[PDB]
Amino acid sequence: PTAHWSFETKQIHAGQQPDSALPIYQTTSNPTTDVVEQRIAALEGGVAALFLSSGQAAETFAILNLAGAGDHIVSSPRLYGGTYNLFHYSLAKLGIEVSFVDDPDNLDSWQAAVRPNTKAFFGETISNPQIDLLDTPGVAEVAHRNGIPLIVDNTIATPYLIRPFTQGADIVVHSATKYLGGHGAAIAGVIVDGGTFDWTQGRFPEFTTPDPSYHGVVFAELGAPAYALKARVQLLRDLGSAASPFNAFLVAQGLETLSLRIERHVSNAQRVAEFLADREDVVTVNYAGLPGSPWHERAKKLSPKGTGAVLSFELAGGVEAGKAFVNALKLHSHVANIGDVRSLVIHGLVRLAVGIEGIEDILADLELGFAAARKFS
Amino acid sequence: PTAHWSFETKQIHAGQNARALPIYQTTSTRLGNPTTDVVEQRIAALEGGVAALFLSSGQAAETFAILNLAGAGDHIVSSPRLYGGTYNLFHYSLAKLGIEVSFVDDPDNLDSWQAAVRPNTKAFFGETISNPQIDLLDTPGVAEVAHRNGIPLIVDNTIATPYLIRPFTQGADIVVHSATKYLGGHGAAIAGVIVDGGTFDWTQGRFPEFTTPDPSYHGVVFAELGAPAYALKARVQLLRDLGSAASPFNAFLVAQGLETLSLRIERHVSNAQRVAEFLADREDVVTVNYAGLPGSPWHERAKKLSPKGTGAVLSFELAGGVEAGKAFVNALKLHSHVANIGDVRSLVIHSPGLVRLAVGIEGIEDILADLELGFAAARKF
Amino acid sequence: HWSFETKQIHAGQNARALPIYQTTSYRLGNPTTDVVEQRIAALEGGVAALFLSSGQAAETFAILNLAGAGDHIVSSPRLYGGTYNLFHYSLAKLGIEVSFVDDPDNLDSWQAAVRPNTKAFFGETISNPQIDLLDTPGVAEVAHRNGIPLIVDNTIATPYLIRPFTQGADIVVHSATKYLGGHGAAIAGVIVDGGTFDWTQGRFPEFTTPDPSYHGVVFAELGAPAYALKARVQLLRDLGSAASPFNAFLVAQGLETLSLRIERHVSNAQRVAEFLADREDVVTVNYAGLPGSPWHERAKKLSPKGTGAVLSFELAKAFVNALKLHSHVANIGDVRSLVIHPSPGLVRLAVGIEGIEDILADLELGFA
Amino acid sequence: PTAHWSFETKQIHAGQQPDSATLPIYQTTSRLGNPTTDVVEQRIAALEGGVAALFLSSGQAAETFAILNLAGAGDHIVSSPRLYGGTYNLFHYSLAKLGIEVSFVDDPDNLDSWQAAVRPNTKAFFGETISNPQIDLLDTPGVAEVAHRNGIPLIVDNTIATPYLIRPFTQGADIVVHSATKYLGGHGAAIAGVIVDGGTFDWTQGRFPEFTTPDPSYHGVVFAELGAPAYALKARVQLLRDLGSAASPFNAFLVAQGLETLSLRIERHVSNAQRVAEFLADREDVVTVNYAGLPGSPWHERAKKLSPKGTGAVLSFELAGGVEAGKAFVNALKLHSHVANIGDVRSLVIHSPGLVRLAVGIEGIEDILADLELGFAAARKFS
Repeated sequence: PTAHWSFETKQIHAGQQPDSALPIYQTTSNPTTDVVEQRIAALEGGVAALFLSSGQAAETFAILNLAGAGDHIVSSPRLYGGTYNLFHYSLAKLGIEVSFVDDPDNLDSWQAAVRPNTKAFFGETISNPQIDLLDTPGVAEVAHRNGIPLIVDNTIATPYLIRPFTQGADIVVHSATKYLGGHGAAIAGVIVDGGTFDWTQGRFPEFTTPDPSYHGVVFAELGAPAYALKARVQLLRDLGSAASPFNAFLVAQGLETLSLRIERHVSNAQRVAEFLADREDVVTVNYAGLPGSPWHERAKKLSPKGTGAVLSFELAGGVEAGKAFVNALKLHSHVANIGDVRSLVIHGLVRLAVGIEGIEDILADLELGFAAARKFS
Repeated sequence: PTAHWSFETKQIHAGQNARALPIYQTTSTRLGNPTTDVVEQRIAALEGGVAALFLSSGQAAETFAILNLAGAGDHIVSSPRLYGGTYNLFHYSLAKLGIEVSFVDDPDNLDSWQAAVRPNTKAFFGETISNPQIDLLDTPGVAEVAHRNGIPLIVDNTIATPYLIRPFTQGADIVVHSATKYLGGHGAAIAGVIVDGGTFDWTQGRFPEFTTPDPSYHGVVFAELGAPAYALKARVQLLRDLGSAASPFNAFLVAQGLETLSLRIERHVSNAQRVAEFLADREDVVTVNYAGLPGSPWHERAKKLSPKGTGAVLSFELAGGVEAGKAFVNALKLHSHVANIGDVRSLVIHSPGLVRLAVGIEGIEDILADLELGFAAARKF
Repeated sequence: HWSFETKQIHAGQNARALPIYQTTSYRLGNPTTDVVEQRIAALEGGVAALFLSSGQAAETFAILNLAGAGDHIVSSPRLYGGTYNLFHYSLAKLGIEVSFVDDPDNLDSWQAAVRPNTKAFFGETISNPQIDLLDTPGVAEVAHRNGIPLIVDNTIATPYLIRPFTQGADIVVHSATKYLGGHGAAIAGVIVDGGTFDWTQGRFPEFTTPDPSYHGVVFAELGAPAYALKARVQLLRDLGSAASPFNAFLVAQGLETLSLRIERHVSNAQRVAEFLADREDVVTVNYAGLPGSPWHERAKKLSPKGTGAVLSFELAKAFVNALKLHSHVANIGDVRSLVIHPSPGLVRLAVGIEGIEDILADLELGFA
Repeated sequence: PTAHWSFETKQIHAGQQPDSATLPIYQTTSRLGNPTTDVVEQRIAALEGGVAALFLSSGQAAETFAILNLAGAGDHIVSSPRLYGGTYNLFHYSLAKLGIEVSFVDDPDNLDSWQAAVRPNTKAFFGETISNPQIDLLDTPGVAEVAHRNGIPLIVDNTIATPYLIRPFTQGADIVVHSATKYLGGHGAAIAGVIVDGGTFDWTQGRFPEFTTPDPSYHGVVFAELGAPAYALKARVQLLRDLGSAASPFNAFLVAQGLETLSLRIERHVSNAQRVAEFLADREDVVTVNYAGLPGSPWHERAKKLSPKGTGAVLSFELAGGVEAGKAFVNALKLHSHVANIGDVRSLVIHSPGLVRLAVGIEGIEDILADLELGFAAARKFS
């Protein structure tokens, strides 16, 4: 019907009421949330999505939907600190062991980490501060040949740059707090089900055994959105990481301009990267969009429109130069979250999430940081 | 400082040129929020606790209350008189996480609680008033068994509210509410809250997570933080990792409900009492469950633990089983079939002739007139 | 059929909370705001209501729906300061002359102020800081025998205490900012049409002439809610004092406990009034609920359940500075008690729903 | 300090707390102002380069307050006849009842007509920078020059252009009005109006005694003595105080959020609208297209001078088959909304004989064009 719509059309209209041509159902007796779920699914080309209280809860649910006590996960070591803390501390206490591969670019390393109780592979499509790209097709190929699904976090790339289901991923997670909502005004997470994975190959008896908690349903018999439905009826029901309808409303409102924002974030980031790479007082820049990045060729293949809005770089003067540089910035925020419209310092490496301000104001602000770092030759 | 205020004053001012609460609708600590902080402090003040943690839902509050103490290989002892959502959490989702929840046969038998104690038991759990039984938990008695084994007692105080029972004064260590219900009061904001009594010694030996430097959080030893150790641990570990965060807008809405809590519970309770009496006096009603009725086995317990009343939920049995009850609920014109317990709106839900009501704050005579419609309809069966 | 209590939750409404139609799509009605209007109309017993950006806009619309340049209004001098400013300054600029009777208790003064171009009488059912009660039946019969409608502001009394349509008023105005919303969280006004006035008697050709701005409609031929409908399709359309659906939602939330809050505000205020009257260091107390008030007997007739929650008293700057619980900034009609020291020893209170003993404790700190 | 910032920086940062580096909703009635609303006022004023702004309940209220701040009973306004129907209704019906006479010039491009309508009681000139359905541009410098030589201020409504395309204070306007409901908020989610004071007009020349006489309603203040923002301050302390057209803080929050992407949205609205215009102009079954961005428009040269980045997102056109063709065309559209407001991100039909009026959204251009083809297939039965 509307599958052929462009991205731009979808970010406004996908999931809308069939007679629209968005009321906040702030009730505990959800239609507001369902629209935002349908819209995000449509942007990723997934079959269904589940909107939740935060990105942390989305990562939690993505894992817990498959794994419990005595189960195992294989993860890239290149992780957001909040995901690492979840995997390494709180999940370990629930009897889920998360192993990290030595080098996520080494496909043999993923294979070697596979164990009989492994329930998923996990990685981030673009990680920070490295600004690598995951080899989603190659990692997915290893997972699938073992009967294991691949979960990826696509927060930094967004669906505008990468639709990982087209690359082999089975489950996509976003911190909607960040780019999807875009305005720093609503904490939210979302899990998107690709509907690409066969749940009946052996490792997932919870998908093939009648669930006495829910009318004896066998989730795999629900077809493509099995995983998403199971997460809603078991995890959301029991663990209760529900999204406020008001937050759903706000994220839907931010989604209406997603492509426009990402286009500007990305062109600003590319320019900041290039600016930095050309300076004598910068030792190195990490940004896949630069010709010299080790992941630039991969970016041309997997993410041709750009490599997100986050970058990092090292100053010649080391740790003290880095501190002096960041503490001198006036326009860059020190309190904003990645994925806001605002430029910010992410809390000798300096880490920036580049905003949609005027590029000349952004570069003038960075010159303040360079002036401050100058005392630390 | 202001611990001496009345409940009425606290519900408006506790935690606070007094005025309405602004909404910090912002994701820029990310582990606190000025709007939510105030609601936490207020709910803590109303229960007489030392700290509280406000969350996405009541379900998440139950979840966090258990997970803050128990992980894979651990054990919990619960009353079998449980809200369906808590039952499912305990029996399905926690089991998956390696946590065994054992239910006592009869929660009024204190020896049964003792007998269920195991070396890996990490808490006792019960609801101060359960539904549809409308019993009261023997909070003092159950607490005493828990404490003599070095175990804390967690209670859900949702139906009673802090206006009727402050369980910390009866031996509970941790209190959970679905703030979705009575606390917010208007059916407008899904939310949960955990309140820490600060009355339990975490160093007796079952809780090495409280006595061991935490590598995730600067080597802090939670027990050394004193009275609010449990609340702080839950925030810095569980909310941090698991992310059952509340929207600041939902906290604002709950605050707005809190401002009238005691007024609303007073009328919910006076109405519910009258509905119960009304029902107990009818010949086409087989039995009524409600602790405020003299005939209830928990009536005397209510006089000691909850003298102002026994909440606003009740149930009762009709002569004709399922079929009389189906047409009873189908005839009501004022009672909602979709509103949540703890809304201002009366609601109805269908022993096979068992009808369950959460009595609202509508005019009593309108409520009773509406029920007569139900009786008439059921009398075709 | 339904009691006030059931109406404040269900009037206008598988009952559940009101959704928020936060949207500018199609435009001069909104489903969230519609419910709050019907609800408030049900509580006052009117035929229709119109919910607006503020009480000031409600006063403004209530006059401008009837009067334009070259017209006249007769008003009580016992007015809220914002209404006085509107009447005396802004409306004068628009060529509307507002005249104030010397004594609003003097029914013959009302009669004497009538002019050929007079388009309404106005008064407040309970005024502040005097805490009189308007003689609504008596002012209304003076108005009506001259072919003129009575507009009253019922903000302080609320519909829980007085339903002025029962006493001869034709239009009622509230600052829903105050007691209706109840929580200091939503600026709003409302006009309620009693549907009790014949608009065709001669002073109102705007009601008996086809409106070329609106399909030649003759507003009087719409029957009972002619006034409310006219205000919506002309004034709201053109002047644009619209309420946010979010503010309507917040006021609906407050309405759900209105009777409960007013009951408590009024027993607290009644007790605070009585407290204050018993004290040798207090010269006088204004509160119609006190047996000594000149308006006490009128209160028994027109407001038997009590006389609002606002009061004032004269002392023999220090008193307020000592208060720790009373807010200096909360608006009248918030849950929070409010104090003001503007007689040169006059103190003004809006008594909240805090515990009465804490309120009186806080006042005792005042007396020091 | 932050004047040199680009438009893009300002739409995010102008008016922010000075320590925001190291937007709460003050939904409190504790009272002619609010920090949430003040941020949105300062940000809009910065985008226009004005000295102050006043944010209000709706665009209708902003038009109302912009006139009533200057005119009461027995006063006069000169207006362009090219007006939004909501403004015309206000001017012609409600303000007329308040004793305010609004005259319309026959042709707003004839500067001598503006002069000829000036009366001793004239308090303002009014026009829209781009009107709809004509999609002309007001001759803001020439109209301003006439106003000013008579000691009269020029009020313009800059809603359709937005501050991204035109800053009318740079072209002689003194007061700017927006329906913030539309493009400023951008998401069809908050009704609002705003009045922006240019700080560019001398109020002491003779026609404005309300600005040079002590006001007993407000401490004997002489508004002109407050300097540049006299007009905005007077509107706040008199009209907002008395007439009460206040904005909900929640609405201000929502508009502030939409402002964060203003330039980006307007860029895409405008390049979409230019493509739709060219597409229509090239069709045999379209008789004419009104859009200033087209070379054929009588206002295209004026656009090149006054609005070089483009001419808004609204257009109109006439179909060959007249009125039935136009109705068939609009009724067949599936993606265009029939209920959204101008200035939403959504494409919509806005409600000569066969005239179709569109506000072009930021959807994918190919999808917008395919939807219009539904309309052309429907119109085919009316040649």
